[PDB]
Amino acid sequence: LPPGPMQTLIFFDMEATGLPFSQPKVTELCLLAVHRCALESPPTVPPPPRVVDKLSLCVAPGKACSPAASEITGLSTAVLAAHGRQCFDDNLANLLLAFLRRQPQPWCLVAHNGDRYDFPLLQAELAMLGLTSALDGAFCVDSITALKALEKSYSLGSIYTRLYGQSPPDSHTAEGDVLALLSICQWRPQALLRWVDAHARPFGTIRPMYG
Amino acid sequence: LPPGPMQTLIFFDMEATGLPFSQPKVTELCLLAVHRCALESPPTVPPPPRVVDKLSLCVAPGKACSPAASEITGLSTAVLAAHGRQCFDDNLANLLLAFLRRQPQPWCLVAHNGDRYDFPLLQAELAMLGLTSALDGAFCVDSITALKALERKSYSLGSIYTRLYGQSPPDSHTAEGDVLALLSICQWRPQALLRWVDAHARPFGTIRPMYG
Ligand SMILES: CC(C)C[C@H](C(=O)NCc1ccc(Cl)c(Cl)c1)N1CC[C@@H](CCc2ccccc2)N2C[C@H](N)C[C@H]2C1=O
Ligand SMILES: CC(C)C[C@H](C(=O)NCc1ccc(Cl)c(Cl)c1)N1CC[C@@H](CCc2ccccc2)N2C[C@H](N)C[C@H]2C1=O
Ligand SMILES: [K+]
Ligand SMILES: [K+]
Repeated sequence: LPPGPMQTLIFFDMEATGLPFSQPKVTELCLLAVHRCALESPPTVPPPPRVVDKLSLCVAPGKACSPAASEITGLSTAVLAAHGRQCFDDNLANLLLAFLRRQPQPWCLVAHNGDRYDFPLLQAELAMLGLTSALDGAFCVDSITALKALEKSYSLGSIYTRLYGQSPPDSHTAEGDVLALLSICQWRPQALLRWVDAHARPFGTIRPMYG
Repeated sequence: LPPGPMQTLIFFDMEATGLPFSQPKVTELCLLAVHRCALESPPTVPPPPRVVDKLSLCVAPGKACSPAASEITGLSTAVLAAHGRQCFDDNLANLLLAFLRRQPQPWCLVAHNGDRYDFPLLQAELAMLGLTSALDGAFCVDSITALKALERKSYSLGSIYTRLYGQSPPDSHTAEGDVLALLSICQWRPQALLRWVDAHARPFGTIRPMYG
């Protein structure tokens, strides 16, 4: 029954129409799959590993983004429609599973403040498609829980500024935040990995944000 | 029968075990889908569009990479195995089609020197899975042919970039670094590039497999 060491860490981030109290919809997602050997056996800001699998997608949310969401993320439902983006459908979930199936198991999703935002919204989106157990293979970790354990604001920018004395590029974009998260997790890569291996939680224990 | 204007330009690049004369196998691929409005209505080097779909994957090739291929791409079959990479299989073909199905049609693949490398290698890999017609719906353009026509001299990705932005592009000879540099080059005269693509896009079914 216990999984043993996580073989892949899938660094994850999403943008939405708003915050959880508004019942948000995904507008953007980024998945960055990194094998555990890139963290246990790595070769001021560490370079990302040469071998990674990346997936960044924009999603039509079916409703307006709050004006706050648009200012911070640079996305709006109207601009997403101008770009011919499709909604969060069966093909999108099939795409996500196909990408994850290319990674050796056990898989662990890693998201900054993932337990309150990215993980329940991903669960809510899948549940709305009648696929409530689609990603139940996966494990998940909140990198805030992880980085507090390894050591005040625990925001992505604050943690980044304290370790590498600079602001990260392309902030508040799903891909930019995933790349910033990776660099933060590469600060003490063996320590971060041991914690993940011991505290990875089954994705099925994540309740959907709504519905 | 006329497809009309291309709605998406999918900037494409691949790394392989070696050059065509060795019957190579894909080791890495990058797809960057840009809606046509990003080039027809844009807002030194131009920034990439805010809204893009990107897929970058590494692939277990089934055989050794040539020492030349490893020196240039930074990839080897042993290192791909240590990172637990899967081969080009049915799941990889469904992943590519699901990614392309998120893009409005007509789709057009854009690869630098694509006719000789990227496009026949992709057809060869799809044919080896018994999926010869999998991407017949798509169109393709070789950006070397497009940029020669736009400038009408070395026409390598590096040389074009240096002639346009007076600097060398970062992460050269990685599928993503090269897709991004090509995107920058195509954003130089985006309206003229888009007008040419619309007039000379060719159906992907006209691309024969490199081998097989
Ligand atoms: C106390 C702060 C520091 C919370 C911070 C935040 O408010 N930042 C500004 C902002 C960004 C985007 C939008 Cl849209 C807005 Cl309005 C405001 N947040 C919430 C937003 C979500 C992104 C949107 C979202 C909402 C619900 C579910 C999934 C995703 N991020 C994802 C990250 N991994 C963890 C979280 C975060 O840091
Ligand atoms: C005459 C020159 C200028 C060709 C140039 C080249 O020799 N560069 C060095 C090199 C890179 C990688 C490897 Cl592996 C080696 Cl050994 C050598 N090439 C071929 C390599 C392929 C990359 C691998 C490949 C091989 C067969 C089919 C698909 C892809 N590229 C992809 C690009 N879109 C167009 C082409 C390119 O410019
Ligand atoms: K974010
Ligand atoms: K290349």
